[PDB]
Amino acid sequence: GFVRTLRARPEAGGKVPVFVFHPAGGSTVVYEPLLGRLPADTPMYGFERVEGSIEERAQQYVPKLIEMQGDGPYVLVGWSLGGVLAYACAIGLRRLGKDVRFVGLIDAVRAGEEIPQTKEEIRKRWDRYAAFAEKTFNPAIPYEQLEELDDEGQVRFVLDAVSQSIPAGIIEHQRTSYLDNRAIDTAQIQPYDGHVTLYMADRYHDDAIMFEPRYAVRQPDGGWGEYVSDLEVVPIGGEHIQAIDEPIIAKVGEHMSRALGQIEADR
Ligand SMILES: CNC(=O)c1c(-c2ccc(O)cc2)oc2ccc(O)c(CN3CCC4(COC4)C3)c12
Repeated sequence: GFVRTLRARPEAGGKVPVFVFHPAGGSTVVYEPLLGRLPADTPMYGFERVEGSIEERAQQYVPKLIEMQGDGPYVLVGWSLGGVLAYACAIGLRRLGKDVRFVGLIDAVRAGEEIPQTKEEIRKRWDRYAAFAEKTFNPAIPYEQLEELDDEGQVRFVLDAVSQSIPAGIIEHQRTSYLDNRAIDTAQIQPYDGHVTLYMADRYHDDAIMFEPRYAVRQPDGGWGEYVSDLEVVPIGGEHIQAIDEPIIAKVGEHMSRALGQIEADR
């Protein structure tokens, strides 16, 4: 289905599982370095890609989480897009009366300024892509047809226009890559009352920034303090893309190991 078993829990008993959520344009196999930095026999389950907006995706994850974990306790972790998803499932699980005891965001850092959900920003965004496209591959943007479509329809319209004038594999990967990245842009973040740990790097890469220049700035709280009162930030340095790999993940994992040991003590 959409759940990957990174390390199975025992048939009965054992430690609380860690649930990790896939990143944008990728799979939960990227949490394997983190797993090696966690306590021995920590179970870990990865939730992979499903369709919908952020809240509609959590409408599919939450019932599976409760099948696998019941009342709790819940430990939800995600890098890149995964962080938003883990947080979204923290809010869904809290409303159902579930015990969430750790939400771990690995550099799930919001744009320094809010991204407007407007028609003018649609036009600004498609002009930005258009200019890059003539550069890296050597016309009139039909704005009225694009402003009336969602992200999925926008992308289909633009691929169909190329066909009307590319191998299937390249297309499928960039379609999910782009859509997951827009899912981060468009996320409508809801307040959460539990404890959130945010592992914060220094900066997004110059590729991400060129796609949306408002990622050139990060607030100290990563954009989350308005929505979380019990917010902890762990500075890890480096770039967004290296927060998930060795050796920086060793710093993430040492911190998370202490949080999991405390959760195991209170059981
Ligand atoms: C190229 N980099 C990317 O991030 C993006 C890709 C894209 C397209 C095709 C691919 O194959 C791979 C990626 O589409 C996007 C659409 C909107 C957007 O605002 C961004 C910028 N991202 C949004 C959230 C972000 C901050 O944390 C990650 C950066 C992107």
